[PDB]
Amino acid sequence: ITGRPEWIWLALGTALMGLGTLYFLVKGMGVSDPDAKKFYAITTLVPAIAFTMYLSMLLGYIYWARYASWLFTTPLLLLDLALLVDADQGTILALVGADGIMIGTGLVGALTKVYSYRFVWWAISTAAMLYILYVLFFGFTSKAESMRPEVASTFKVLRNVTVVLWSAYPVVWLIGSEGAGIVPLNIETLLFMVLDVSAKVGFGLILLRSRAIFGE
Ligand SMILES: *C/C=C(C)/C=C/C=C(C)/C=C/C1=C(C)CCCC1(C)C
Ligand SMILES: [Br-]
Ligand SMILES: [Br-]
Ligand SMILES: [K+]
Repeated sequence: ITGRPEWIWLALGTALMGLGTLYFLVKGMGVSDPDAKKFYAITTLVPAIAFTMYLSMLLGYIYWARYASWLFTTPLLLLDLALLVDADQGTILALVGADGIMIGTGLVGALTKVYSYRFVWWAISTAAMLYILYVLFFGFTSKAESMRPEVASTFKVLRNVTVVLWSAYPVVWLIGSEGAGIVPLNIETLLFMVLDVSAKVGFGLILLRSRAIFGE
């Protein structure tokens, strides 16, 4: 069983999410700034949730826990960004709403019994994602630019990383088993794991290493 590629990617994901969680916990100890503490809580929770979900897929070894993890973590990552640019509550609610639709229709597309329809759900989900990225890239950038240089600079990096990583999910899904079935399952699992770790641990490393989280 341990020789199967599928199991290996799940095991590596579990290890990387767990290590990232522990490292963020270590980095956060000592920090007393009220503002920085909020970022540490959110950013530490994200890989912790993914670790539990990745561990679950290992114990179950199934990918239902995948969408469950995305359902919880994507809105948290959005909160992280919203907090950095001090976004309005109305805009935050719209983002979370679109995010729920994105993950939700994504699951419906994975569960659909008939072909052709797989892409209908993928299209609706991708539209939801495009709205989110449009808000992050054009909307949030304006607010960040009117903020402290450290904040404007860090937001732009996180934004660029988020846009690229999130955009890769619909591509992988389409070429994977839920879509056209071009790429084998083990490769698709590898791709999603790499994206998950990069979007959570990588994203968190960039954010938490920055002075932009402090109130100052
Ligand atoms: C930690 C995990 C993250 C940041 C996951 C992000 C996932 C997405 C942006 C997923 C998007 C999808 C679509 C746009 C359409 C097809 C189905 C999904 C759910 C794979
Ligand atoms: Br995840
Ligand atoms: Br806003
Ligand atoms: K401090």
